[PDB]
Amino acid sequence: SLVPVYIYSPEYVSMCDSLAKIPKRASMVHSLIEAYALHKQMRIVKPKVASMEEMATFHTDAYLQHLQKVSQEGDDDHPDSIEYGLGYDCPATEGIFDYAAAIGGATITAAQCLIDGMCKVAINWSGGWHHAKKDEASGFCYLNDAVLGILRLRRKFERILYVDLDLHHGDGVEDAFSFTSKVMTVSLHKFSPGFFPGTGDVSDVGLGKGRYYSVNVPIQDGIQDEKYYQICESVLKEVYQAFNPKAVVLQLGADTIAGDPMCSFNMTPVGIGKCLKYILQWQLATLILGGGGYNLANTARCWTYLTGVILGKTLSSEIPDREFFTAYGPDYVLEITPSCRPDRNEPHRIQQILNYIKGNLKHVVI
Ligand SMILES: CN(C)c1ccc(C(=O)NCCCCCCC(=O)NO)cc1
Ligand SMILES: [K+]
Ligand SMILES: [K+]
Ligand SMILES: [Zn+2]
Repeated sequence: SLVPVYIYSPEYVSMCDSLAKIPKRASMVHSLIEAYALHKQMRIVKPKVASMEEMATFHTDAYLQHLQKVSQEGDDDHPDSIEYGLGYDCPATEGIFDYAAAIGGATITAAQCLIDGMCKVAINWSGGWHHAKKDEASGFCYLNDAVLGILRLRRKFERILYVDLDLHHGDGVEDAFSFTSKVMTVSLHKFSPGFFPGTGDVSDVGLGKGRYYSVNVPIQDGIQDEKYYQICESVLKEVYQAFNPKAVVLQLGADTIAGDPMCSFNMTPVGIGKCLKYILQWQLATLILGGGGYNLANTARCWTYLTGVILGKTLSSEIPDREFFTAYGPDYVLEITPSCRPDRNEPHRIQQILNYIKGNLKHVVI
């Protein structure tokens, strides 16, 4: 068990390609990975589809059955749907229940691989839908696969660390485990008035027995690789020493990358890659997930690069993908150049945030 598990099948990718907000992204991601032949260095595992019972380990039957109902024909005019979070952000597209069950099952399959000791790293680039609530779709997320995966991992591993490097706050995962000390959630994210989903200030630390077992790092526009890694490393260092996790779930949404229409952070995959490396050197069972990422070519660039990092491989700069070659224009290279725009993060504020978190984590004692 030294070779990473790569969750993939043509049917799975085809289903993931059907998501309204990210059409064909799953195909572009796999295609680039395939073109670099990285899948040949991984153990390819076909994802099982999640059963109703498996999904009900987190979601309520009422939500699941409603989702299943409107999905059968794609009824986007059902009275109850709005209260279930279906609407503009999360349309009731036809087959959405099967799509959600596939993504959920994929993450669960990855978790099962980790449990069975088939690998130390399992990857589901089409997972990471961190906004989904117990009975509410949210932020393009219909099912919280990350939560399902964490719950599966808990069958074998005592403490789970969830690290969320998406541009957005991993609120759905944080909320799901807000009450417990057995799962710690760490989220680095943009935090600004009005910016979705609005939660996750540094003062948000969890509830009850879960107090101080939620960690949030509010960040402003324009952050680049060096500063981001400095922040991420300091937080993760403190978290690791205090929490001593037995397994890790890592969400690597590429909407932080320069050129993403979200136009907030100014990162390159190299910076995120450094964070990933730091986590990998803990040598723990690690479940790798995707997430946001709306510059499709750049998202493919990012996750392909990260797959290379996981494999310890250095990748050729020239894009080898023929099928989607034109999408990588005009320069057709793997590297991504940061935009020209200011880092809005004041060093004093960042330091305040870091100090606050360090104070919070002192309460965390295993
Ligand atoms: C240009 N256009 C049609 C839109 C632009 C922005 C949104 C939006 O922010 N919606 C709120 C939901 C955002 C979910 C973000 C998901 C994510 O990346 N999570 O990590 C909607 C439409
Ligand atoms: K995040
Ligand atoms: K927690
Ligand atoms: Zn996001």
